[PDB]
Formats: sequence, structure tokens, C-alpha cells
Amino acid sequence: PKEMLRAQTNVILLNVLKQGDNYVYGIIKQVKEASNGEMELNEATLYTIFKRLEKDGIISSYWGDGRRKYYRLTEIGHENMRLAFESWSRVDKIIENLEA
Amino acid sequence: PKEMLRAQTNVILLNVLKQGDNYVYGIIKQVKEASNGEMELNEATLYTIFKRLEKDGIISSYWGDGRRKYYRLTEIGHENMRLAFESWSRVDKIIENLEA
Ligand SMILES: c1cnc2c(c1)ccc1cccnc12
Ligand SMILES: [Cu+2]
Repeated sequence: PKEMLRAQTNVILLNVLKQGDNYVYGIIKQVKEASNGEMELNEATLYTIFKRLEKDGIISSYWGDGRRKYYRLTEIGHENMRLAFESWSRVDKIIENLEA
Repeated sequence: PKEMLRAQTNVILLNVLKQGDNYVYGIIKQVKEASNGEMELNEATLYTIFKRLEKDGIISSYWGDGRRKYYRLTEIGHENMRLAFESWSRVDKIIENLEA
């Protein structure tokens, strides 16, 4: 379901940036490693997602002295990531009680 | 973020139905209990979500002999729930490796 793989890739990328500013190929490398090789993200996919995140002010970009484009989680981005993690944490516990 | 509370309420409702066919007020009661009272879903919200799920063939409805409308997870619904749980389970582990 396209809308769901989009949400998953979004959460992964934001967690990569949570650990530190990074550039596209460094991100793709980290995600391939952490996924045991089963997630090879495409460059153009990152650009598509990063354009929406930059527009929404969740991330921003800057140049790093050949010159790579780096991305950073903004202050809003960090705060939104925290709200998401906490709200979905509640969802996780709700599902736990339903099953018991 | 409206799109995110929609996804959360969807996952909760599908997990309620995973445990057994149910009707709107029985669902609202279970979700209020499992959430320690902090999630009181509105009737009309369930109807909005169930209309989209029925249309997509994820759930179906039937009458239960005063007569309540019951909802059931379909066969497609169960299988989609399993794929989601497994894919998001991978996402969970990917994020775990990034943090280590
Ligand atoms: C099922 C399970 N987890 C999720 C979703 C659906 C959708 C979004 C999301 C965002 C962050 C963390 N988990 C989820
Ligand atoms: Cu999740």
C-alpha cells in the first residue's frame, strides 16, 4: 500500500537525521546497513521526500565544503518527532491491553 | 497532525476487530478502557472510518438480532493487518539499529 511505505520511509529518514545531520548517500548507506541489506532506498525517493519535509519546515538543508548537500532536523522537526513517538507509544499500549 | 491521528485510530479499530466482531458502542467502550480513559472515540468518527474500510473491502458489516450493526475484519483485512504489522516490525528494528 503506497501510502504506508511512504509513511515508513518517512519515519526511517527522520530517525536517521535525528542521529545527526547527513547527506543522501550517507543516509542510503545507513538505512541499508540497519535494515540488513533489505532496504536500498533510491536517491530520487529521498529527494521527493526531502522536498516535502523542507517545504513543511521539518528539515532544512545546507552545503558541506566536491560539496555535499546536508540535511538537518529542524527544531519543529525534533518536536514533531517527539509527539509522534509519544502518541504512537500510547497506541502501542492500547493495542497491548486489547490483546490481554 | 490530522493525517496521523487518522492512521492511529485506524490501527486501533482494526485491532479491536481483530479480537472479534463488534459494534460501534462496544468498540468505543473497549478503546476507552484499553486507553485508560484518555481515548473517547466519537460515534460519527467510527462511521467515517468504517465507510472507507467497508468500501475498500477491509471490513464488512452485518446485523445482529433492537438490532446492532456488527463489523468484521474480512479475509483481506486480516492479511493486510499481518503485512502491516510485519513491515512496521522491520521499521521498528531498523530504528533500533540506527540508535545503537
Ligand atoms: C502501523 C504501525 N505503526 C505506525 C503506523 C501504522 C503508521 C504510522 C506510524 C508512524 C510512526 C510509528 N509507527 C507508525
Ligand atoms: Cu508504529
